[PDB]
Amino acid sequence: MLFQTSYTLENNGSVICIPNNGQCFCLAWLKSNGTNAEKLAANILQWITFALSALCLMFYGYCGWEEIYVATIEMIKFIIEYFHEFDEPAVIYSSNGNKTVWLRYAEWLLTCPVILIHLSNLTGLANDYNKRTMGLLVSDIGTIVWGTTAALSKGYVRVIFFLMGLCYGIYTFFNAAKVYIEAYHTVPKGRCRQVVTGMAWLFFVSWGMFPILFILGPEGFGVLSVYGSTVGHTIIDLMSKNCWGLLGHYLRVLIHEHILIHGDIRKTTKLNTEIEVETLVEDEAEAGAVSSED
Amino acid sequence: MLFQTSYTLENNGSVICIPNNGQCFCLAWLKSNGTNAEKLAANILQWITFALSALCLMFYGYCGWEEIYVATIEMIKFIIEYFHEFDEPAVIYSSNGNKTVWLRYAEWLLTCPVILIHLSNLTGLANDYNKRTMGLLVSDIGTIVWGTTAALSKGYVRVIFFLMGLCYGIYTFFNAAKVYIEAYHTVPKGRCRQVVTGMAWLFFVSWGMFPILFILGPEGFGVLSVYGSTVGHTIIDLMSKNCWGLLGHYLRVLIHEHILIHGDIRKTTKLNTEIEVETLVEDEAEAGAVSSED
Ligand SMILES: CCCCCCCC/C=C/CCCCCCCC(=O)OC[C@H](O)CO
Ligand SMILES: CCCCCCCC/C=C/CCCCCCCC(=O)OC[C@H](O)CO
Ligand SMILES: *C/C=C(C)/C=C/C=C(C)/C=C/C1=C(C)CCCC1(C)C
Ligand SMILES: *C/C=C(C)/C=C/C=C(C)/C=C/C1=C(C)CCCC1(C)C
Repeated sequence: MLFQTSYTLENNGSVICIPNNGQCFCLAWLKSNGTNAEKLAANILQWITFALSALCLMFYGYCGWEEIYVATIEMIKFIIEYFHEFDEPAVIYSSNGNKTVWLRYAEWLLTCPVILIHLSNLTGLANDYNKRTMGLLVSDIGTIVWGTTAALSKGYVRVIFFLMGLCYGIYTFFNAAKVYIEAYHTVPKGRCRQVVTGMAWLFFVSWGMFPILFILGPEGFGVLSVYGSTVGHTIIDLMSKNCWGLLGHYLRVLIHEHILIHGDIRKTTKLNTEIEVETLVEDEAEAGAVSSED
Repeated sequence: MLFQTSYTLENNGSVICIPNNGQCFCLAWLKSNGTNAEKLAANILQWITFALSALCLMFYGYCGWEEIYVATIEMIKFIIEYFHEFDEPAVIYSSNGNKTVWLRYAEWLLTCPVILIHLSNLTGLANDYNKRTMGLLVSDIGTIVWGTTAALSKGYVRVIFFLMGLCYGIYTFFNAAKVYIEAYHTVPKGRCRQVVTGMAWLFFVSWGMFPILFILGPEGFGVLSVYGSTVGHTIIDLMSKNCWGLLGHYLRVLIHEHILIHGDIRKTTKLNTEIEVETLVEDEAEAGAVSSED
């Protein structure tokens, strides 16, 4: 540690004395991060993630910028974890006694908006983004900022900022859901609709797990230890980023093959909220005005 | 303060003893935030900003969501400053001795992307955003994340993260410049082109001042004190947000009046990098294919 770890209790445990060496001191910081079993598990999941993220980068290496940016950051993340995981400021040890994993929240700020940009162009064919895309990004940034602030805070201040994060988060989840519904009815009828369905399940489950891990972790009720929280977070990271990004590359190849073999043939379908989506079709026998009541 | 402020030096200044009351302690945290003159100046500029931001909200209150979101956050910001400016986590007092103004960086994360979204639709007429818009947002988020990490860090770690912020920042500034060039040649020939020119000056000067205030502040070489840094930051805040947002509302009204009186009549002008922009014109005697060599 690069904070004070050696001290003496004096006067029946009522006074703590430390070397006057310029280092900060706090008992709360010295609480254990967890068991050796938790530590072993965390280093394994990290290695798996560093390696798999590096494989994904090379694999994608065989437009497309979103999968690479996230996979690059995940890799960079491990080297910092690997060398300085518990060094400030990968973990912030603050005057109120909290341990805040800035690396995680910073990583979310780097990667989550890019995932949402990817989500807004699942097929990869669009060159533009609507107004709703922008709201998705702004709501998500706020979620992380409130969540980070909550983690840095204590008591009632933590609770309030968490709840604003929850309000921002619901708005994010709701609009993400809207995007996936449009995407499902946009992509061709076969395999493309299977992949999109898989991504929705992956997305809502993995992203939905995050507020839960927060509540359980040191940032909430301290059920999970620091290592415990790391293991959980790396799991849902693999889901939310690596696996989801894999599917996204796969989905985009499938969309590309469809347009190469069949060309870009569109049919307008309307979904009655009442939304309209231009579905990709396979042959020119369809170019009509189809609908679908929900 | 809610950290330890009372201590005794023992053994010829080599041992510090504190009450064992659970509070964290560090000498670095107790350094003064600055002179009383600096404090007075900071409270004045904050009040000016709280009031003026509230005026802007009501004033805009007489599409348009970007001016309100930023002005709302600025207002909320002051109430937190007003009640808990130097309470954790508005300022983070970390184990490495740094004081990091999380409120500022968090505020930047909330407001700067929205300013850039506004910038990407200065006229307010567009319903879509290109790929380049998305890069603008992603580069800017990275800047803040690296800058925040640099502020939280020390020594060579601070320097590296600052430089990545600088690389991200240049990419942001460059693309912002691209947007303003397109915007200038898009808006009508008269007053609209004056306002856009004003915004470019405001934008690059106020945003450009931020890395400079960083280098001078406690986050860098400690030339400026904490209060000193606050005063500077509130000034360029008024420029980057309040004044710029004012012009943006004004610019959008002017664009709206043009389309109401004259309708939406466009002419394609091409700018030889070679870029094409559809300029708004006043009468149907222009609908041609004009160009302009740079
Ligand atoms: C994400 C979109 C779908 C929403 C589903 C969300 C997942 C579960 C959240 C649940 C209830 C909120 C719980 C609020 C309590 C949190 C307060 C806290 O963290 O505890 C602080 C306290 O000071 C320490 O003792
Ligand atoms: C923003 C786009 C246009 C670019 C214009 C930028 C404005 C000026 C930046 C300049 C040089 C960079 C200076 C790099 C030195 C910073 C390192 C530092 O902060 O000092 C840490 C040290 O450890 C404490 O003693
Ligand atoms: C790669 C990392 C990802 C996809 C992280 C996602 C994180 C979230 C969806 C976090 C959500 C939260 C809330 C819904 C409420 C406030 C607490 C948070 C930040 C954990
Ligand atoms: C309302 C707040 C605004 C507009 C803040 C803008 C901040 C910046 C443009 C900061 C830029 C930085 C760099 C260019 C390099 C790294 C250090 C920063 C974060 C100060």
